[PDB]
Amino acid sequence: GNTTSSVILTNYMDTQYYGEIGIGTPPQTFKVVFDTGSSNVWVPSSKCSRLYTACVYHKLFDASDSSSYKHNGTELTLRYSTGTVSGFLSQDIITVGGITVTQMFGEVTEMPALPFMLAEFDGVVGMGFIEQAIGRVTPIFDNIISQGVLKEDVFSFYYNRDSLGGQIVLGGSDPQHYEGNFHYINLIKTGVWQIQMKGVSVGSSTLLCEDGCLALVDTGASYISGSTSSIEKLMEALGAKKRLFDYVVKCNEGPTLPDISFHLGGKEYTLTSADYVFQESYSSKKLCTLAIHAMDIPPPTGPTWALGATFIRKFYTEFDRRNNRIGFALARH
Ligand SMILES: O=C(C1=C(c2ccc(CCCOc3cc(F)ccc3Br)cc2)CCNC1)N(Cc1ccccc1Cl)C1CC1
Ligand SMILES: *[C@H]1O[C@H](CO)[C@@H](O)[C@H](O)[C@H]1NC(C)=O
Repeated sequence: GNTTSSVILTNYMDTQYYGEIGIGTPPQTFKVVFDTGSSNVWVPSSKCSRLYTACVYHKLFDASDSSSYKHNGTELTLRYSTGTVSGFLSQDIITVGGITVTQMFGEVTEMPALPFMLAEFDGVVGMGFIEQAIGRVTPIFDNIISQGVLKEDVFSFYYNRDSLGGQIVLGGSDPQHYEGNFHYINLIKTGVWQIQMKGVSVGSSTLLCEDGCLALVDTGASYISGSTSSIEKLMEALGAKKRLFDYVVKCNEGPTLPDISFHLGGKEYTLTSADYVFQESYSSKKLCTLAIHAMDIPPPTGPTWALGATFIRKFYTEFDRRNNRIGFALARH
């Protein structure tokens, strides 16, 4: 085939990037994060009690309004950090840009109020592999590959600062949003969008990951994350102060913070202070949050760093299923 499909994304506060899909006949539309760090499609169910704040303010999929729905009903569960997300399996037609695919997805009937009530999007489209799919449910991109319509079996992400919030392209990349050529790194193994990282540097010197470490390239994560211990070290080197849920610096010190570099494949990928400090002020009397957090990701996938939107904003990213690799290029804004 010779198809590419693009979907325009909205940038909410540099932490959530989401675009529209349609499910059912007629289509019920949902704003969703396209997430390389998971493998299932989830939308809230019309069966979610209105006594869940995580459902009350989002769009709900109603199977009773869709002529193309096919019942399944298998329970599926995710033991998330703040509580259980559970729902049940359903099948319907899903449109993503130009593409229409028959897809099995989860209808959520309960999920914790935090963090999900603070999502400006309604659902999640996992762009990961079947190896990590709850219930081994065939992921959406697997089903699109099977249609044999895509120009290439890749998909690409542009995240803007904050005007276009971002863009996902299915079947290729959009050269309007990057400069030069991609540089590629092979997946450690098929099944996870995760690559080797060869070190993390502050200024000119390698501080961390000296012996090597893992990097999950996670389009659904807001931040760059590392293990509690790695991040403690990094923040020490930055002179950043720990809070209960983030790290901060005195706002005036923000622009003088050193570059942080991630050695991936044959290249160093450098973020300057402007790429990782939320410069909400320049005052010595105010504290500024960093777009780098600690997260201890458990096995099998962790422990690992995760390169989320903080990283992807700077580096346009292509996820290549044909060749089991990830490519980066400098984004154009
Ligand atoms: O944290 C994540 C990430 C992952 C994830 C977390 C939870 C799930 C369970 C399904 C959650 O389903 C929903 C979540 C909503 F916010 C609103 C409606 C629904 Br339905 C699936 C994936 C997997 C790994 N990659 C990031 N979020 C939540 C999130 C991310 C970024 C900002 C806010 C929030 Cl709540 C998913 C990707 C969007
Ligand atoms: C939902 O139901 C079955 C359980 O019997 C499950 O194996 C499968 O993934 C779903 N059905 C189809 C048709 O794929």
